[PDB]
Amino acid sequence: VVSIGVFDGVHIGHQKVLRTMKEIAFFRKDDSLIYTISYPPEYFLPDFPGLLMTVESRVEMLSRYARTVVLDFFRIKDLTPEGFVERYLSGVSAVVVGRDFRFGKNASGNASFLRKKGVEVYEIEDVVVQGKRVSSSLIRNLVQEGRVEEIPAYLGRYFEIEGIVFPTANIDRGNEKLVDLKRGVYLVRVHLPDGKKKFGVMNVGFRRNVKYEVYILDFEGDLYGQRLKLEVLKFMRDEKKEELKAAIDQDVKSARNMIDDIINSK
Amino acid sequence: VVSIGVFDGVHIGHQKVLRTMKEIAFFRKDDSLIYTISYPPEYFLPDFPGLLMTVESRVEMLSRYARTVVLDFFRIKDLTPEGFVERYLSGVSAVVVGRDFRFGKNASGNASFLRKKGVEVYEIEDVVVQGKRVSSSLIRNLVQEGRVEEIPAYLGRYFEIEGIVHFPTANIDRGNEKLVDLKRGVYLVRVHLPDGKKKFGVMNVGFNVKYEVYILDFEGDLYGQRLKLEVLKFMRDEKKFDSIEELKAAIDQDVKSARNMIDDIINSKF
Ligand SMILES: Cc1cc2nc3c(=O)[nH]c(=O)nc-3n(C[C@H](O)[C@H](O)[C@H](O)CO)c2cc1C
Ligand SMILES: Cc1cc2nc3c(=O)[nH]c(=O)nc-3n(C[C@H](O)[C@H](O)[C@H](O)CO)c2cc1C
Repeated sequence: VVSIGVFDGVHIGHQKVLRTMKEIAFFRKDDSLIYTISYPPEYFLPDFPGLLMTVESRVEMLSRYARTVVLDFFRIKDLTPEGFVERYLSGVSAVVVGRDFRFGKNASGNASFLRKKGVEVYEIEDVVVQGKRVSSSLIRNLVQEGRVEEIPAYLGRYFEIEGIVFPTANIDRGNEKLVDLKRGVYLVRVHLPDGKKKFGVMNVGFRRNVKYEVYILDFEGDLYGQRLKLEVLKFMRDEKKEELKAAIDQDVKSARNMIDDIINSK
Repeated sequence: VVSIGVFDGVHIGHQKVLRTMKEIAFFRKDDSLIYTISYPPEYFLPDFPGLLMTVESRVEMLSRYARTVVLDFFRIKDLTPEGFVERYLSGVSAVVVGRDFRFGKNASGNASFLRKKGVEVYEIEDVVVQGKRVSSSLIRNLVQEGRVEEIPAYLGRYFEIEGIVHFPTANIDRGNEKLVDLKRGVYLVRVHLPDGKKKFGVMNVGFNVKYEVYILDFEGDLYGQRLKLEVLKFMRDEKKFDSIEELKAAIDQDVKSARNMIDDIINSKF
């Protein structure tokens, strides 16, 4: 059995599709395969907010469920529905996909067409959270609106910023087109290498481009070439205008405060 | 520094004005304020196309530039120049306005007057695009001719239809404002849903005018929710059908051509 989609973020509505896949694969006495389409069609249009994560990170998470295969957008956008099935679904008796699933040139290949080729299609219904249908768009919009506290209910975890490298470690997220947080300051959990975990105050601001710098608390050292994973827990204050050190001393102050708060929350 | 105008549709000329206001504000180490005048006087005269957007939408955009305050045209068209300056410009060293700026009774208030009162007034040359000066009135003209593809060059983005949602098609209620009406017909639109989700759709302008949008690859109810539609391309002229089937045939057609153009757009990026 094969599930097919982009799965950017691998939010709870995706976890739905994938848990139903494994179930279905069990009662069909079949293997499990995840086909993750590298980029959605909108990824190319000018106003795309950007992906919640790199394709590589997404694959790491998808692989936690089943063998994962990346379908290259460039390699499949031009195929006809027939060609798609012939090249990617030979010997596949069933695919699991979200509602309104489409594929092939001009989105002419749908679940209906797949059935006409004798492939059973398990159309999974969207998961709704607080009257809203979970999705990458919705979650992508919160990231932009800096509404980070509101994310878990849709993503299954805190939105993350991942990359390399008062002082402040500048996070280079890579060359993928990733979504950007509302410019401003954030309270973040920092996963350093060696399982280490420290809190941090992260500022997000211009340089078009966006920059990610974090002041990690209770930690000197340098991560210059290392990779960091940041959990964006809370939005503190919007970006500002050299009394810098002042505010970036109260952010760090408010930080300890919220942190000691979480701690007493035994 | 202060910026003054109607700013219907905040086109690129309007944006030139607002950016100038911002540079001058950054320069003098002063704050910015935009006075948007609810309606142009032509709005209350015979045969006016209608705004490109509701004052509410306009203030939403302008607001992204700086503190914005709306001024009732009726509440200031009767003031005298002095009244207006006495009422809105105290302590203001500079005003930024477009061309042919006018205010007060018998449009006797102009940039000359404001200057005399000790306030510097930078008038901005209209922006020219393809040998035409950008202007709300021009853009309103494209809309009516259905020349939606040509608009971004001037407007600075696609023309939009916004409102409440009054096979499955969403009827859009634009509101009770006098909004310019698109040429009757079928259009390709980019639907901007409530969540944050973007879906293409096929819109129909038939017959006040009625706007309907068939959203592609989407299912659910939107009664009571807002929709923002980028009107991307005019596909075909509305037609009169003498057989209920010929219509569904065509509607079926439209989404078909829609999907081809949607693919074209995506592959054009390379
Ligand atoms: C916690 C924290 C908050 C910050 N907040 C801001 C800010 O509000 N505005 C700003 O211009 N720079 C801010 N910065 C500046 C940033 O570190 C860096 O010096 C600039 O981006 C360099 O152009 C902040 C840095 C930290 C560590
Ligand atoms: C894509 C699309 C195209 C349409 N084209 C027409 C048309 O050409 N002529 C017409 O009378 N109604 C047209 N309609 C109207 C619709 O089928 C129905 O008659 C009205 O909504 C009734 O108020 C269209 C609807 C859609 C979604």
